Amino acid sequence: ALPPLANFKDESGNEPRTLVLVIGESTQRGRMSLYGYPRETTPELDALHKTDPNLTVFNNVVTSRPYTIEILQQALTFANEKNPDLYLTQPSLMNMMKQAGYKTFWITNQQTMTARNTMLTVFSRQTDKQYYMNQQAREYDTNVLKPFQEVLNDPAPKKLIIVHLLGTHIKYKYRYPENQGKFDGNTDHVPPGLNAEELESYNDYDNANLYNDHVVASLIKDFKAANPNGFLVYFSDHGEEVYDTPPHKTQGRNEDNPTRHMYTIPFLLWTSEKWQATHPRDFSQDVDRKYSLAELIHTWSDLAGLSYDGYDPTRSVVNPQFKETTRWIGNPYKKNALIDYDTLPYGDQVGNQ
Ligand code: NA
Repeated sequence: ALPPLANFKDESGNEPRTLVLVIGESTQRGRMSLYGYPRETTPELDALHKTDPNLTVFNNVVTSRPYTIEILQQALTFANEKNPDLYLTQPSLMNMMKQAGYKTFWITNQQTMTARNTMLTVFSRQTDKQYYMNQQAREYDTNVLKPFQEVLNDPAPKKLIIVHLLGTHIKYKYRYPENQGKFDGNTDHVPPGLNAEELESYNDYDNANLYNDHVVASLIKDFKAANPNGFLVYFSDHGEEVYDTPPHKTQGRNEDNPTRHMYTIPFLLWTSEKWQATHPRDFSQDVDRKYSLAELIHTWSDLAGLSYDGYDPTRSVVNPQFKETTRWIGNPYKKNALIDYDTLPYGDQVGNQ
């Protein structure tokens, strides 16, 4: 029902390309070894970072809200903390890619109620083809690998593939097979004072991070094996507090009682050899920019070569005109409840910038 973006231009040429957006779940930045966590929770992404120069790891990206649909309404559209309702009145990322001539796909391991009017159902239905892999629980994110490959074989020249993961969502133990609890009973690098149940939950979160590492690295590896022209962006919708913050008694997500570990997120960009060769771009000076996921659509636009009325290059984290703005958190529907993420304590801790 919304009109297309005005003065729409695509400067990325007309060669076929495949662009991938991997939406993880409840994965914070501070529990991945890729970001300095002393437990080896992400070995495959670490090795990929060591061996592949086209993997760009962003170190200072946070989400704006710690609830899935509440953040995705901002990340996937032009809405943000100051204007949270723009997802109703302006196009989404998927709409934008359709206007650019892409065939769009939604692959998900999250239980979607297709017969019901949920906001996630609407977003996934904004694409040309959907793969609902979890419609009924032990359904692991590797479920997405088979349809992903299938979509890679789809003959459309320009393709957008969205992969929605369960990631490290509660309950953590159910995110990975029972025989893959590498950190079960381990007490190294554990905060003090946990009881048996809290300790088991902590180690469960690290195990879920291990499996999520395997899944994301597998997506990148299979994508690369297709020898594609394009790139893949991986981000988590939000983090998750798992006894990280002193006094180490809190587990979960609470917007009105925020901690940094609820808001820090991984943010990775893998660029294929063909795309890097055809679209030369240096990201090495962008990796430490302080950025909020709420403006993702501009970064994506920048990466896709798209410009239009409403495009803001200064809010793209890969743009030379990038200008840091306040990384707002807090409920945007309460009266003047927005606060600067930087004001939260314990910002000096590893992975908690
Ligand atoms: Na937005």
